[PDB]
Amino acid sequence: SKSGVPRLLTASERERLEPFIDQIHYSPRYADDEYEYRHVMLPKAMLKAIPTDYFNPETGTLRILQEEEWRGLGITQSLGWEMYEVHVPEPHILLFKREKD
Amino acid sequence: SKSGVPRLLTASERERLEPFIDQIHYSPRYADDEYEYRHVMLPKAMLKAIPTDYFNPETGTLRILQEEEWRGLGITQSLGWEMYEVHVPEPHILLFKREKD
Repeated sequence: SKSGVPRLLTASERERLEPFIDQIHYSPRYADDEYEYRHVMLPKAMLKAIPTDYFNPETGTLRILQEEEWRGLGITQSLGWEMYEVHVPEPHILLFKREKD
Repeated sequence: SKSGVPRLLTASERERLEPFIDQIHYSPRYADDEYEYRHVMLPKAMLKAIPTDYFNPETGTLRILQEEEWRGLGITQSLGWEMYEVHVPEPHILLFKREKD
């Protein structure tokens, strides 16, 4: 399997994101025992302006970006945050659950 | 949006699943505060024998099956289990987390 290499945006690429930056939404933080979480919602129009190599072709979503990469997109947050993704099981794996009594 | 209707397998459809039934793997159960969980792994060859209307075309995975539907596929478990799916965020939503100190 071959995967994309992390890469910083060029001046022209970054300039293209300007009209969307002020429209980025940051959710309030929520947490569990050992982690804090939050999600960032980009305007849908912004995705068409992001370089294709920033996307995972298999998932259709953005690949896990390193800090320099997401900050480079115009996403601003405090320190410590790391991007993560939900992992969906392959089609041959089924998930079940039942209430405990 | 239009979605698939639950539907039981016909005699011929069910007969086609026979060579795979004994190869289905059931994971041990794990749990949290209010739920028990487990995952079932079907042999990959079995997916090609399952009716196309049992799949979600948007996800590529099986749609949430009702009890009669999954038991009808040859999946045998005790009582209480309900099929569930992981929900992946749309491409414009990014997830972040950081360790609490």
